[PDB]
Amino acid sequence: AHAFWSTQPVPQTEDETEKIVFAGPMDEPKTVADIPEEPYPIASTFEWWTPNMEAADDIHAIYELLRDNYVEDDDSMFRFNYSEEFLQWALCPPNYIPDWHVAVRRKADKKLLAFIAGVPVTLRMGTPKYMKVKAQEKGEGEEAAKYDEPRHICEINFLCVHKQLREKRLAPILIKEATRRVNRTNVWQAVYTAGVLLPTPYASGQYFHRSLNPEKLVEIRFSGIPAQYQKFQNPMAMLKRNYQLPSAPKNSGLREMKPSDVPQVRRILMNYLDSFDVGPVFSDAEISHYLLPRDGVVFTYVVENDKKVTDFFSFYRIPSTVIGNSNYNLLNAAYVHYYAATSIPLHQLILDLLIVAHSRGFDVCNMVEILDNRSFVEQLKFGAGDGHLRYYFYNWAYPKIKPSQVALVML
Ligand SMILES: CCCCCCCCCCCCCC(=O)SCCNC(=O)CCNC(=O)[C@H](O)C(C)(C)COP(=O)(O)OP(=O)(O)OC[C@H]1O[C@@H](n2cnc3c(N)ncnc32)[C@H](O)[C@@H]1OP(=O)(O)O
Ligand SMILES: CN(C)CCCN(C)c1nc(N(C)CCC#N)c2cc(Br)ccc2n1
Ligand SMILES: [Mg+2]
Repeated sequence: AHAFWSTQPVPQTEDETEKIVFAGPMDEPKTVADIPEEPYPIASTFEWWTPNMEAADDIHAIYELLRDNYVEDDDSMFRFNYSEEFLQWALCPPNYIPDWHVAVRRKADKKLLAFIAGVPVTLRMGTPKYMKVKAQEKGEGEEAAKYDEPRHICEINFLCVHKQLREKRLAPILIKEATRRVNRTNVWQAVYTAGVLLPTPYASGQYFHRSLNPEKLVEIRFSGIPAQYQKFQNPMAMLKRNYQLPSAPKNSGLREMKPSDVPQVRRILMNYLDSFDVGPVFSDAEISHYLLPRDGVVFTYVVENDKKVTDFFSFYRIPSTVIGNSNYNLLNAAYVHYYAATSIPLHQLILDLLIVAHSRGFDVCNMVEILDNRSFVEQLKFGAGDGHLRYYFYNWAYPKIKPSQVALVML
């Protein structure tokens, strides 16, 4: 059924995944010397292009390709509209490898036709705790801990083929070439997410949304007035009331993160994340890049009390093109990013996120049920969306885990 994925070092069935007990690579070890130096063959009318992320023009070209040809909902109502500033932020973290950004251009006119992006990530991806002590019960502890140390791997995002070139087996070629460029740097694993089911996810989480400006959401049919709201008249008055938030944060001590916060944010994030089976490890430089506030892009607040950062939350902005619609062109969504609470209940920290998101003009807050995201769903009036984010490894055998054991937020 899978002409491409069947040729690949990923688990091939849900069973394979359910059986696995130890984290480890699938393929036998190779060396950089084993990997072809020459790019993978491509039709003579196309050429491989490595965009420059330091070039506004290259970013612009990538932006346009994604604006018109990237992820849409199942009903072709909405298409994500990642901004140019967002892409520069996502695509160029500290110590990024320019080579891992892989594009196909039409030779004739240099039109961008397809793209895929790899970024470095340090990831804890050793045997999960629930399989690890079961390994102890069976006297298999060292095997279970072989790959406990954080690995410097590749995170894949932004795979996109132009609508005109779809279903011509171009995506497999992109994946092959990306794999090559990554292998050539002595990296053998990748982590990636998708909304579609491919072979074979190690975890899957539902999406959740929290209406911030329900009038607009209903105008654009992101939301339908639930059947039940029509037992009164003015069900848009009641809906508004339902989703109403304060104008100002409730937690004193709440302010924007600043550069001097970096070491303390790092400490408390790392302590929180380390309790999860799969999760990133960040340098100070990475904490700076991913969490310092950045206009239109990422928004980060700390609770400091007595010159001490005790809690933080972050969200990032991804608008979507509303595909028709006379009244509206854009849906303004806040996504829950990294956070940590140590002095207050998480539901109280995240309410403040919602309050801030709302004040600054976001229409909705979204998230996946990873981290401790489930704890605040009901109180904060999140509802489960359609579809799921599926988490995958390339070349890494890994047991099925619950989404609540995953600490890697994907952009
Ligand atoms: C060590 C380093 C390793 C580095 C690489 C790690 C792996 C990277 C993995 C990529 C992670 C990306 C993570 C994200 O960015 S997820 C976001 C993906 N982007 C979109 O959904 C945007 C709109 N869609 C498109 O642009 C295209 O429809 C795409 C490009 C998705 C497929 O193009 P197209 O529709 O023109 O089809 P084709 O004829 O070229 O090819 C058909 C083959 O493609 C397989 N397919 C379909 N969708 C996906 C998908 N989302 N991930 C992986 N594979 C996918 C499919 O099963 C089939 O293979 P097989 O079933 O025949 O075997
Ligand atoms: C962590 N994260 C979901 C980032 C993804 C942002 N995007 C593009 C996104 N994607 C979504 N999907 C792919 C759902 C399709 C399935 N299965 C998505 C789905 C919903 Br529902 C709400 C927000 C979303 N936002
Ligand atoms: Mg294709």
